[PDB]
Amino acid sequence: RPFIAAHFHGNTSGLVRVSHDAPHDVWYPAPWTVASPHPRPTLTRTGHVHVHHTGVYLVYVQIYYLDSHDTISWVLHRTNADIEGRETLLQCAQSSYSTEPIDKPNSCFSAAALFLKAGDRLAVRNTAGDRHSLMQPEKSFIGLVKLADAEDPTQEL
Amino acid sequence: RPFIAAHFHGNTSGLVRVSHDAPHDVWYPAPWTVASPHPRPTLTRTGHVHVHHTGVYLVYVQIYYLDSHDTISWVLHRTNADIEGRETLLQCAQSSYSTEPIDKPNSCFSAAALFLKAGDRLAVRNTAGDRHSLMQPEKSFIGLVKLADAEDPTQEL
Amino acid sequence: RPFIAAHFHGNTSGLVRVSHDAPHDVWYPAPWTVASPHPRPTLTRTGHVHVHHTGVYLVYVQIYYLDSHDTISWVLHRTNADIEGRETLLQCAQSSYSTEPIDKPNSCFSAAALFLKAGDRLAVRNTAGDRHSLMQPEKSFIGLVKLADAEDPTQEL
Repeated sequence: RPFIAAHFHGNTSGLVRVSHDAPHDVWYPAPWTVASPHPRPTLTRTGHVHVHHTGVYLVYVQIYYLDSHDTISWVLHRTNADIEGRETLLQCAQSSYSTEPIDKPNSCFSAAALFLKAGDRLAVRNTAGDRHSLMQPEKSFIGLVKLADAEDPTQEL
Repeated sequence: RPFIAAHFHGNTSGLVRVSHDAPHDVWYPAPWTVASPHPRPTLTRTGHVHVHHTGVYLVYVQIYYLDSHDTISWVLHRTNADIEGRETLLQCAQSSYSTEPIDKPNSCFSAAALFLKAGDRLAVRNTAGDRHSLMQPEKSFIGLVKLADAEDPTQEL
Repeated sequence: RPFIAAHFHGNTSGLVRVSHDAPHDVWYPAPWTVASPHPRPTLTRTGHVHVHHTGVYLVYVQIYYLDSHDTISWVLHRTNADIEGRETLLQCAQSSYSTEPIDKPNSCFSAAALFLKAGDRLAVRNTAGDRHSLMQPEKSFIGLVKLADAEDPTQEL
């Protein structure tokens, strides 16, 4: 049974400013992913995760913010040659009120079983412009594990 | 190998007020769950997840709050014809102090490998009365994936 | 197929003060883990999870803090006879500013697909001294599920 899976983590080879509408792109495959003998999702030079096999995947994302804004939030965007624009599959948010801009650490994690198609690209974007995150391997990452085969469950109208 | 798994996400077809002790009930199966050819957990009209196969499951829950209370928290309640009342399997909490009631977004995620019996019902309740959450598919959801067969690991005394 | 997996949860048989640099050690296997007929990770008397089989694991941790500090954070430490000191595999953080020390609940969850070797020990430590957490089964836990075989993906230089 092939292990169609990959883990990519932050690697600045760690504070990174992410501009409005830019995807997080300081990802790098973990060693077990680099060494994996299995067909698997891959990482593009733009920071997108490139899915090569259709199925239901467990997808998980963590962004570790070190930021002074009251609200930090990310979205997982899915693109594909067969759809116009982006689809938002997952969202995480953390928020607290402060009167002054104090930098503070907050990791925002989410995960779900998601249907993904061969040819999909996945990117993580912040929902609002200019947030700072720590791109260190234990702090920020995106990974996915194929759980089952599946036909496309949606059709056009 | 059957994929005994399901994902249900928020769908108001998105802000919902959840009354004290009421379960979150604006769930709907994701398309891959609707289309799944496999035996799987199902969703009742009360919002409970109905487990049909005994085993160890990965269970995950996210509630996306948009609320002005200082503390937001949910509990995962397990019921079954063979037990009196509810069992709390999982709990999530987020809290910060503010002097005035400012609405702010906070997603509360948790997951674990849990033993579930055929006939179990699972519901998510807030721990305190009247919190508002965003019931949109990318923001709030509950899913489970059977990982292994298992006999009942507890017995009565 | 063996289910090489275990779940350990907080059990004070629930507020616990964890001293600086001490590992969380009020863990206990969940009933399905106690009853599992499979080879699996085990729990040491020091609170470390003892890995017995090399592979890629889904590892997840939740610490439920009930604490008055502005920042709460934990790290997952990996040790092994073949490495000097500790490796940090995973980190979670939550932070908000308050002018006075008000106790408040915050669960800090993270998970990832991690390469683990037979003989590894895993411990959860707080990053800063003296935080209080609730060691109740639904609130705080550490679990892992082996997903695939894997050779050691790193070599010395």
